[PDB]
Amino acid sequence: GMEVIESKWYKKDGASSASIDDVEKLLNTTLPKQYKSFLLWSNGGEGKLGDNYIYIWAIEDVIAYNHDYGIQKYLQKEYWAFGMDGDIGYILHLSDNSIYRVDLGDLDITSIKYIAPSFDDFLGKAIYLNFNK
Amino acid sequence: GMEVIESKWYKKDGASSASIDDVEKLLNTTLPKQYKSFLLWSNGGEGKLGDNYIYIWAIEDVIAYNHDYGIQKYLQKEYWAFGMDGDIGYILHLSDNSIYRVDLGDLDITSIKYIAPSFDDFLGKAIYLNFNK
Repeated sequence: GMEVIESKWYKKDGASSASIDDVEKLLNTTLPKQYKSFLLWSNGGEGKLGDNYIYIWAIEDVIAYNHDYGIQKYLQKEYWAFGMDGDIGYILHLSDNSIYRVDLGDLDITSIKYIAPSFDDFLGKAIYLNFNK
Repeated sequence: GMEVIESKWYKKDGASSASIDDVEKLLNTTLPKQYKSFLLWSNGGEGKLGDNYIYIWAIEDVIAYNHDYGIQKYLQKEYWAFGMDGDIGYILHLSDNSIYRVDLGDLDITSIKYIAPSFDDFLGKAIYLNFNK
């Protein structure tokens, strides 16, 4: 029968122009358009989208988290973590916008799990698909 | 500062695969994969995703609704409505999976408005973009 499904987002203020420019300058490349669009709305935040707890980092913190978790080191330079759910990291590819899940405690290029072709697609899937399976 | 954004989907029982196949047979075409995946989860339903009220049709009703609103008559055979919000129709393009908005009361190929490249992308956008702009 009918079931009430929720997606809740605890929205932060949006990212400033300077904050986005700073990270693009440091990366020496562009952020994926949809990820940037989300950040301009909510600069990080956290929520429960369907069954999925997702914690997204403020753009000012992304470089430091990526260094701490060793993302580029174990993956390659195109892959950047943007959030997490405990052991699980959420990663994007800077060029093709694809989204993956990884075990932050066992990072391996061969084991990254593709979940969506882009950021907005990810957000939409989340309402009806449990990424923990 | 922080703001609680919700969304809710009033989920129906999933569509039978057979019921989806019946429509594909009748249309002599394949439906977009993401749309089918959503139907398998919820065979229509309605919700408020961000600021957006969205009412999605059960698969068994889609052909009759498309006929009644004259979607193919006014648009093209490649465009199929899957839902609405009052005057607004939500349409998919069979050839490339994209999602559009139209005014059901003023259907015209020249005035269809692109909103997303796929169904899941559309759902994700809805959480943070108000399509009534």
